[PDB]
Amino acid sequence: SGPERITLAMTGASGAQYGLRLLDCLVQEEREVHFLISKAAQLVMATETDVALPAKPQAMQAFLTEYCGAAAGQIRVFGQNDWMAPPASGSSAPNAMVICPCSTGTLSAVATGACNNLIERAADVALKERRPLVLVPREAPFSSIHLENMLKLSNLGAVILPAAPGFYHQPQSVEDLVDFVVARILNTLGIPQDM
Amino acid sequence: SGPERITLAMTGASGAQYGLRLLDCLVQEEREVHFLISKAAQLVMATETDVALPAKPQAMQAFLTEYCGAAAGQIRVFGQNDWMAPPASGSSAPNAMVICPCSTGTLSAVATGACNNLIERAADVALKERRPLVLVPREAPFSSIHLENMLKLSNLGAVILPAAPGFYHQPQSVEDLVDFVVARILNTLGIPQ
Amino acid sequence: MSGPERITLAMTGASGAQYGLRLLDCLVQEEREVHFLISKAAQLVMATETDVALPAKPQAMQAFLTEYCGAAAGQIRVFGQNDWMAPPASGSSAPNAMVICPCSTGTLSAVATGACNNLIERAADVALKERRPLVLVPREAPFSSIHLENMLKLSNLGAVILPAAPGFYHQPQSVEDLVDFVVARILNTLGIPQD
Amino acid sequence: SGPERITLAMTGASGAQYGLRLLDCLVQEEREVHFLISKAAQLVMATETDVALPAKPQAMQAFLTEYCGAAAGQIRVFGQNDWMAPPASGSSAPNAMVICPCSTGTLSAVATGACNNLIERAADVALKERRPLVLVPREAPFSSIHLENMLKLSNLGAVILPAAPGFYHQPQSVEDLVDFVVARILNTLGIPQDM
Amino acid sequence: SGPERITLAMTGASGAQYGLRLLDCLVQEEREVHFLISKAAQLVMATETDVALPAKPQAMQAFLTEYCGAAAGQIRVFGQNDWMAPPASGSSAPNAMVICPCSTGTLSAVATGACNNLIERAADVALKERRPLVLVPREAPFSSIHLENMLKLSNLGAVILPAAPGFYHQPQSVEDLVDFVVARILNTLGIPQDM
Amino acid sequence: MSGPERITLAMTGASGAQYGLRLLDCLVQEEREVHFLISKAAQLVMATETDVALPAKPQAMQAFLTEYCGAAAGQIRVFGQNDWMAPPASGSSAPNAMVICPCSTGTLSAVATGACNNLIERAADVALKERRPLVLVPREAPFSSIHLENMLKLSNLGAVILPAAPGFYHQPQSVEDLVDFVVARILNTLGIPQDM
Amino acid sequence: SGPERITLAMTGASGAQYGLRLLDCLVQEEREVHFLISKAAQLVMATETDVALPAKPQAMQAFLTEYCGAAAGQIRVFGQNDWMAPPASGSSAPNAMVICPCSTGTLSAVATGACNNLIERAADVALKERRPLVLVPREAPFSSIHLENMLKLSNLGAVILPAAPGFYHQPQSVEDLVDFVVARILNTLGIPQ
Amino acid sequence: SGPERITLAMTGASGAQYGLRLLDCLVQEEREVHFLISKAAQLVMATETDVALPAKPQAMQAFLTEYCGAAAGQIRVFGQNDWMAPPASGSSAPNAMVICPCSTGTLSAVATGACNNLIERAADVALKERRPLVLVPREAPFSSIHLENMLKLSNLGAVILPAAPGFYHQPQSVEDLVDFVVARILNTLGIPQ
Ligand SMILES: CC(C)=CCC/C(C)=C/CN1c2cc(C)c(C)cc2N(C[C@H](O)[C@H](O)[C@H](O)COP(=O)(O)O)c2[nH]c(=O)[nH]c(=O)c21
Ligand SMILES: CC(C)=CCC/C(C)=C/CN1c2cc(C)c(C)cc2N(C[C@H](O)[C@H](O)[C@H](O)COP(=O)(O)O)c2[nH]c(=O)[nH]c(=O)c21
Ligand SMILES: CC(C)=CCC/C(C)=C\CN1c2cc(C)c(C)cc2N(C[C@H](O)[C@H](O)[C@H](O)COP(=O)(O)O)c2[nH]c(=O)[nH]c(=O)c21
Ligand SMILES: Cc1cc2nc3c(=O)[nH]c(=O)nc-3n(C[C@H](O)[C@H](O)[C@H](O)COP(=O)(O)O)c2cc1C
Ligand SMILES: Cc1cc2nc3c(=O)[nH]c(=O)nc-3n(C[C@H](O)[C@H](O)[C@H](O)COP(=O)(O)O)c2cc1C
Ligand SMILES: Cc1cc2nc3c(=O)[nH]c(=O)nc-3n(C[C@H](O)[C@H](O)[C@H](O)COP(=O)(O)O)c2cc1C
Ligand SMILES: Cc1cc2nc3c(=O)[nH]c(=O)nc-3n(C[C@H](O)[C@H](O)[C@H](O)COP(=O)(O)O)c2cc1C
Ligand SMILES: Cc1cc2nc3c(=O)[nH]c(=O)nc-3n(C[C@H](O)[C@H](O)[C@H](O)COP(=O)(O)O)c2cc1C
Ligand SMILES: CC(C)=CCC/C(C)=C/COP(=O)(O)O
Ligand SMILES: CC(C)=CCC/C(C)=C/COP(=O)(O)O
Ligand SMILES: CC(C)=CCC/C(C)=C/COP(=O)(O)O
Ligand SMILES: CC(C)=CCC/C(C)=C\COP(=O)(O)O
Ligand SMILES: CC(C)=CCC/C(C)=C\COP(=O)(O)O
Ligand code: NA
Ligand code: NA
Ligand code: NA
Ligand code: NA
Repeated sequence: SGPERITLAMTGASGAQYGLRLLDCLVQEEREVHFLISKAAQLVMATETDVALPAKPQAMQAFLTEYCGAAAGQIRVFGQNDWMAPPASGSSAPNAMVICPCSTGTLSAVATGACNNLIERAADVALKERRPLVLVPREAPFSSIHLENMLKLSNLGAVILPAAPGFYHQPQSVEDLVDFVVARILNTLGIPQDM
Repeated sequence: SGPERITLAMTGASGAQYGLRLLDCLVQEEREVHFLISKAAQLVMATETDVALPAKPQAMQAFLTEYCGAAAGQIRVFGQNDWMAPPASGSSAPNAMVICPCSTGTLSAVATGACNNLIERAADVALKERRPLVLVPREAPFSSIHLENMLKLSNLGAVILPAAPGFYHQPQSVEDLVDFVVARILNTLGIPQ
Repeated sequence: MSGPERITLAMTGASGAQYGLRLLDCLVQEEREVHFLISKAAQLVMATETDVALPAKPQAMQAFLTEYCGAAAGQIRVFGQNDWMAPPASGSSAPNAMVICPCSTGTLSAVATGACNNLIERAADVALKERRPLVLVPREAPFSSIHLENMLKLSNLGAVILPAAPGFYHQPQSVEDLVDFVVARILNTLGIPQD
Repeated sequence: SGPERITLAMTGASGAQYGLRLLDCLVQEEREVHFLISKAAQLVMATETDVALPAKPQAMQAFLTEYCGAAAGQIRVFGQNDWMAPPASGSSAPNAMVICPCSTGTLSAVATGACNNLIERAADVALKERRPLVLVPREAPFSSIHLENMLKLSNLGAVILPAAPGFYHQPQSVEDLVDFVVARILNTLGIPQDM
Repeated sequence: SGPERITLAMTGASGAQYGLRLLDCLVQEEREVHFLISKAAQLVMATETDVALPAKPQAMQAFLTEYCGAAAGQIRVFGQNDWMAPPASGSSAPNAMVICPCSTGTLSAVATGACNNLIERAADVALKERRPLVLVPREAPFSSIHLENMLKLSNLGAVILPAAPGFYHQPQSVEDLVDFVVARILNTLGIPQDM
Repeated sequence: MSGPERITLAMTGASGAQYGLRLLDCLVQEEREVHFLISKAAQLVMATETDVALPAKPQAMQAFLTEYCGAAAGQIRVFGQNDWMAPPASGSSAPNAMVICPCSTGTLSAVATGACNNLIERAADVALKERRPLVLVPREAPFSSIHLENMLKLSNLGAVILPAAPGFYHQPQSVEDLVDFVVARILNTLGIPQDM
Repeated sequence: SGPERITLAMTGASGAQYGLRLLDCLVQEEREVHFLISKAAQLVMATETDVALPAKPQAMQAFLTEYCGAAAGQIRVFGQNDWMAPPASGSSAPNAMVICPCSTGTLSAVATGACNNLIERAADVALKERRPLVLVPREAPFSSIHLENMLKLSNLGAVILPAAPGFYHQPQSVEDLVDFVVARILNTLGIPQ
Repeated sequence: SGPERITLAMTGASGAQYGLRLLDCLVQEEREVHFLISKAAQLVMATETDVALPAKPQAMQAFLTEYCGAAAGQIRVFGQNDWMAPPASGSSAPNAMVICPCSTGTLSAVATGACNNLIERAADVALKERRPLVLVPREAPFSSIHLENMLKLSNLGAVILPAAPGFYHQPQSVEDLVDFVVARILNTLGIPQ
């Protein structure tokens, strides 16, 4: 149930634990994850978390495999200019893509179709193939430029799922609020939530 | 610095801690608060927090005054159909209004101008007087209907400030994330801390 | 089983209560769980157009409809118009499909604007944000531009505008044949067999 | 009271009983009817009804006069390419036009101004002369293409009256539902109703 | 996997080899094909290929069955005015439709909802049923009218797949470029590309 | 002689490098001055799809392309992606026409929004503000609504959207026949003869 | 009177003298300036003026401090990828921003919200905080793409102040025409002369 | 090369030197110029320049002929209500038109089609005949009203060439900046320098 392969992209918005928690749940659900991360997102993760993420893909692939307890080849990391990567072509891309968190800059590039890196190209491919594309922005306030880009992508089928956790399950910690959004993302993708 | 009188409206979106914390900070900054709350918001607050507000405005005004340690007359509560309340007319309304949290239904009514209660009429008055109007929605995902209503109000001058706390100050508790959004609301209003 | 397991069926104050009752009956015989909602105006419509004595409060209404359709225990669930704890009010718990049959012009407007003033309008707002099937069955003549604009906007967002306009190419002999035509299209739109 | 000359066009939408019943009431109300019918509507009438309609206008005029009990010359039938017919020119056209039923193709042609036959040209003339134009579509569901065509024409003054009969007069027959829509059409035209 | 019944329409754009190759692949995948072809497309196939396609539907069905080695009844050909054909109604139409190649005229008619023939009506039905509709245009340059009609249909859920083959598999023949587009069509429909 | 004397030919990272190489060859045989631009992604596409070993640096690239097409001295001029002093970057010095072939969806987006992040996008922006012919040759399937919206906006402003969609009504026998079809349409759009 | 801290960004449009003259006037008005400059704007300044700025921010800060005679810490230069710089976040950014001159590319990125460097991110922050954002484009002719981006930013509150000096004070030198535009920028910001 | 006859209209925007310099270069390029000037532009020229322009057309034609050294009949001046003038009809109008400088009012009238004087009617004729129409506005800041009028006209084929001179040719005088804009107008029209 749900997509077997998911492209997980992390961009330079605040909330790196949303993406790390989502990656861990996708691994526990035994899904193949094509992991992409921007240069700004690597700076965010080093600023907000105690996760020492390696810079190059191969070292990053081995780190995240140990960090999540993933099986061999379950996590695949690709550089930001690796156009030969599966997510860059329609016939080879995973059946679903999540950008979590999604910076306002990546939200702008996906809305305009800039395709300046692998993350933006993979989102452009998901839209032209009409595959699930979930964007998780973190920004306050939302400008009209942010809202216009979100509305345009939402009108085209993309799911605008902001990092706005709810409080109606009486959260006790920061991780409870992170798990709220992550479960919302798995719910949108059609993947069970074994928290 | 900042508005002396603020209309604080709470509607039936999740995140009643945001509005309670914002009310407390406005009281600590010695601002006069015209407090409004919807029926659905009262149930949200009783569901998510330990605060069950008295229903009638006078008993609700005494509760919030004790809850926040406010001075006499600093917090003024008005019913949802009290059109004689200050926030309902342009000449008497407080010069700033915040809907925190702002449900998708209240976001709908403000965008269309429904004015079916005092909260929606007060937001309509704030727009026609071109006074600060801060909306704090809590919803995931945002549908195109939600985004269209936010974009229209954003284009008209309202500040769309979603309940999306940041993590770049390394929060350690739920209260740190609530304080993140409340601090952004006060900065939007021009109020210290 | 093919199609939605659980369906939110909302009846609003448009004429054509026979459409909603016949649809509820067919959904029960196809062994679907139905979360039944009804407005105050629709209760007055059913008392005016039909001889069905529908109880006013939910618990008595649930027992009446269970006996009316011959449903199993718990197959039909009735919720009040302000029951925000009902499953259809939240995305995580809502049924995976919703039908508003019949759909008044007032409910059509509220769903198009997102008013969320009752459980019916909030459930439709949830179905749109979760991108789940939302079928609207309006009954009105003529269609003003306000009606058509609200229908077009919801049609552009993925909702299915299925007006109560039965066809005659199966040579109907009774009013029930025309009622069954519209109900058959609703079940076909949802992906549910029709006998 | 009301227009004394009516252009009645039938196009290939289901519900030929609506058009035949409307023609019958217009004859009973002593109105002159300029009757037009498309090739697809002739196939619909033969499929849905037991009415054996002749193919070309002169025989069709004598049949409809006998079928409706009309006076001599009360009904005038014109071919689909008779550009010399009154409804094709502004000075000579009847000052009211009804397309009942109105197919999605005719609804599209009127909205775009195709003027490919006498029916579409007559509707184009009615719009440029600011004369009443009533369109009775029969389709379910309404696509966004259908709704935008209806919205554009309704914004221009045309009346979009879908074949959506009401049930608040407690109908007991198919003919009761047909008379509901016909009565609304006459009500829109300002013509009295008399069952 | 994928739809079992396909409506394959060929219109008067250049690239008849695309449609013939797609028909052959759909047959090899054991899919039932409802084949439609316009008069202009018949002239295109006679001009670009040496396939002698019979004009009448019954002889065309026997030819295409022998041309692709299809089973009995696997290919069903319907005339351009056969409104009784399955693709003309929502209840009976195949669950997916492809127009390959798609003329600028057919692209125009589908965008406006002209429904002047079976091909245009079947596409209009696919849109109101929200079933897959893949359009394969062949035109250069694309005018603003072409792009506006493509954008409107793409915004409604139709897949605009232009006959623009890629070269990144290093093609050696014209057939390699034809297979590139056909493979993209099958992948869009969710059908394997074993062949 | 008819048509523009100087043409800016830009190749971006869309599939179909044979289209641009064939167009450059035809413009050279028609004795046109070509200001050749190429993106880093297009250099990867050419190395992947063709057996053409294109040098990376501009001056070594200009010598290779001059010998590849048999051009005269100075007929082909190659400029780096950040060479803002290049003629195509300014309205007074830019060539009379510009062709982006092939045109990636990213370059199509940057021209539609006016990003001007490299010389190719800046040259296209200059061609639009001077109202000079701008031909875009996209290669993508399917076309998303984002692609179509960017194409419609540029087409509405005067740019020629010429997709890499070759026709079959001349009964082609090879891949190059289909490549020559698209190139001939580009030359017809520019007003240049096609005695290829 | 006027903002005490201003973000001054220079992008690769012609007219580097406008930004240098504006930076000088802001320094003489005792304002704190968060100076940002693009790679292309450095090439423009070296082409049109006698000023070739040191590339790194620290050496550029000392050069501009000596060039304008600024006090210690009055001018602060930040790199194009310094996301920790004050202008990149709403709570810490200066309350006014000027992009002078403003390239057609930066005008494009601010209109779409590209946020690809610190300059474009700072302008995006200024718009979401509803703070003064002044864009000074230099281009001729204006294409419809340029005008569409300017109209969108103008409709959102940004001030489109093109480098189009007037002649009604009868200028006698290039410096008089530069001072015309700089005077209008300061008047737009509420800063005297 | 380029149009043989050009309609040159001067309206009440600042920058009369642009129009006078453009008229001079069109004469040196042996072009026939149909010169039009608004009453507001006559006041701008008297304010910004030392050029004593006569008020009525025939004396204005003789002055401009001697000011530019034009041949006999090369410059033809027409009044603001001379509807029989060549530029007022499509069959008789010159092949190209330039409004330099272009006031915001004339920009508005051309965008709406007011045709209240010969200048506005001539621009309306140029658009309906699809002939080159160059507008040179001088205004700062550009309001959204100005930008919307410019965008509509540019979408219709008109060239919006603002009086924004560049500095990349290192100008040494006001005349160098004037010559920059004039050179771009001539290059837009297809006329050499
Ligand atoms: C003292 C501290 C820690 C201060 C932090 C101040 C800010 C800006 C906080 C919020 N925050 C943020 C935090 C941090 C640590 C960094 C490095 C960057 C951001 N940015 C800016 C983007 O990265 C920038 O726009 C890239 O250009 C995107 O590139 P890409 O799309 O990833 O390729 C951002 N963006 C967005 O949208 N929402 C956001 O909350 C933030
Ligand atoms: C086995 C059976 C009974 C099959 C019938 C299946 C269908 C499609 C039923 C509904 N139905 C219908 C019925 C019949 C009998 C025919 C011949 C045609 C239609 N069509 C198609 C149009 O005629 C077509 O689109 C012409 O091209 C319009 O031409 P024109 O405007 O009249 O000139 C239609 N259209 C529309 O809108 N609503 C509608 O309910 C129907
Ligand atoms: C413990 C459980 C199971 C709780 C259910 C949680 C649900 C259903 C959603 C979260 N949540 C929410 C929580 C609770 C407790 C209640 C009572 C209501 C809401 N609603 C619905 C609105 O109140 C409704 O739409 C009123 O009609 C608005 O009226 P008003 O504008 O205030 O006057 C809501 N709305 C919105 O936007 N974002 C939101 O997160 C929520
Ligand atoms: C007997 C009866 C028949 C009605 N018929 C219609 C109808 O056909 N269509 C419609 O839109 N409204 C109809 N209405 C009016 C609606 O009920 C009314 O607008 C109401 O406000 C709808 O509220 P709801 O959307 O909560 O049901 C009818 C009302 C009654 C009592
Ligand atoms: C040999 C031939 C090739 C054609 N090529 C194209 C083409 O590539 N694209 C296109 O849009 N039309 C092309 N046309 C024109 C269309 O056939 C024409 O517009 C026709 O009206 C389409 O009708 P249809 O949509 O019913 O097929 C071609 C026609 C012929 C005879
Ligand atoms: C071998 C290869 C083939 C590609 N095919 C296409 C294509 O057909 N269309 C497209 O838009 N992009 C294609 N891409 C992706 C683009 O190169 C990518 O979007 C890049 O960002 C474009 O940058 P540019 O516009 O500067 O060339 C391809 C890339 C590679 C390496
Ligand atoms: C000397 C020089 C002068 C330039 N003049 C202009 C100009 O007047 N207007 C403009 O929009 N771009 C001009 N450009 C081009 C821009 O620098 C180029 O588009 C660049 O990508 C802008 O990058 P930025 O927005 O990061 O500064 C000029 C470039 C150079 C090197
Ligand atoms: C000395 C002077 C300078 C002016 N400067 C400008 C200017 O720079 N831009 C502008 O749009 N209008 C300017 N105006 C105002 C216009 O002249 C005024 O709007 C007038 O109505 C324009 O009329 P016209 O379009 O018929 O010339 C100026 C006026 C005067 C007298
Ligand atoms: C004590 C009284 C009479 C109060 C008046 C109440 C209202 C809503 C006045 C309208 O105010 P406005 O004109 O819309 O701003
Ligand atoms: C011999 C005659 C009377 C021919 C008239 C036929 C038509 C359709 C004229 C156009 O009429 P209009 O000007 O568009 O209203
Ligand atoms: C020293 C040199 C060659 C400077 C030219 C640099 C540029 C790109 C000028 C822009 O020109 P434009 O006015 O925008 O058309
Ligand atoms: C041999 C390889 C790795 C080719 C990669 C192809 C790419 C990057 C895009 C084409 O894919 P699409 O046609 O746009 O879906
Ligand atoms: C007697 C004469 C020559 C009068 C001049 C004609 C005018 C002023 C406009 C007609 O011109 P147009 O038809 O609109 O292009
Ligand atoms: Na790019
Ligand atoms: Na409400
Ligand atoms: Na038709
Ligand atoms: Na840029």
